[PDB]
Amino acid sequence: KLKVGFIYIGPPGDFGWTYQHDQARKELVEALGDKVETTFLENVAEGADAERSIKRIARAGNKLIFTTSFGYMDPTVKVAKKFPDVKFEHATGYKTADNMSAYNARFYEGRYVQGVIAAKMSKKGIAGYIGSVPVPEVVQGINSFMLGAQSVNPDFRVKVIWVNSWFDPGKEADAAKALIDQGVDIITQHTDSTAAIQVAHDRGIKAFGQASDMIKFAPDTQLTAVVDEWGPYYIDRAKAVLDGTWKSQNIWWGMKEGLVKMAPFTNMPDDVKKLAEETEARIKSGELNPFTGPIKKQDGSEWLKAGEKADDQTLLGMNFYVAGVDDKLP
Ligand SMILES: Nc1ncnc2[nH]cnc12
Ligand SMILES: [Mg+2]
Repeated sequence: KLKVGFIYIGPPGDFGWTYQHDQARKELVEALGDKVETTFLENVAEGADAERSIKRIARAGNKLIFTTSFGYMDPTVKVAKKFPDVKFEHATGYKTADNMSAYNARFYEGRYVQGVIAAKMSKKGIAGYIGSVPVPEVVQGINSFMLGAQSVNPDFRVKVIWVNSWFDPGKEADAAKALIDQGVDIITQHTDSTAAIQVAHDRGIKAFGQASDMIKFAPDTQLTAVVDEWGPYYIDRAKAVLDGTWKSQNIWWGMKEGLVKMAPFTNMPDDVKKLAEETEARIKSGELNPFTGPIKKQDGSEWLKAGEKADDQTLLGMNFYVAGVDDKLP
């Protein structure tokens, strides 16, 4: 059997980011169980822990290894050099090697839809945003969310609190409570766990799930969620290893390609659901790209001209906010 390994930055118990990775591992086992065997390690920190943990999985005989967090980028590039018969698949990074692929999702496409919904739902026009770490993926998401909201309410605001890691349920909960205490009427996040959405549900504040459909933790208050569909990708790459056709590739895919999808649209009026559907549909067809001008930056300078679509290279290094965001970027 092909031994396939997984490194997670959190626990499957997060019921968000790591959980979606592990549910996709389970999809792999269900589709190719007779020919594949999976192993994982969880709560693996960036840096030395990641290097040792990736090396250990390779030394145990795993011939395809998925490193499922951005901070594993450099550790995966380093370790891959020492294991030429192993194939490595790094999540959300932009670095590849002869035996290392990079798989990224346009999560910001889902953020745009959520922003549209948020601007229709929030009576105050204010959302609480729980940031993880200020890497370009997160800045993209904040910016896209705001642009979506601003296509309904030009005056929409977000209040951002940084947790400073991907998974930290204590700080995620604290951030949600602080944002709700400060008067926001929508909660959203780029951290990994269900901590904030349960706080929001406990306070009757409507929210978006992250990575996974988190409806079970907020049945009457989740509006939708940006859902990461890793399973078909994991199956395809395992098949490619099994049949000997696996080759290094760098990909960045979104709704059109099926890597990102919205959860069902719940707890909102029918016209808001119709508009969410229409928005997702326009992104999925290629008609709507959230980062299409006119768009100005936080400091007032123009970014994109009327009708001008962003280059992906700009997004991948994104380190500025669009006009309307109040946060100072770390
Ligand atoms: N949303 C996320 N959670 C954890 N690790 C990540 N790496 C990239 N995006 C991530
Ligand atoms: Mg497009």
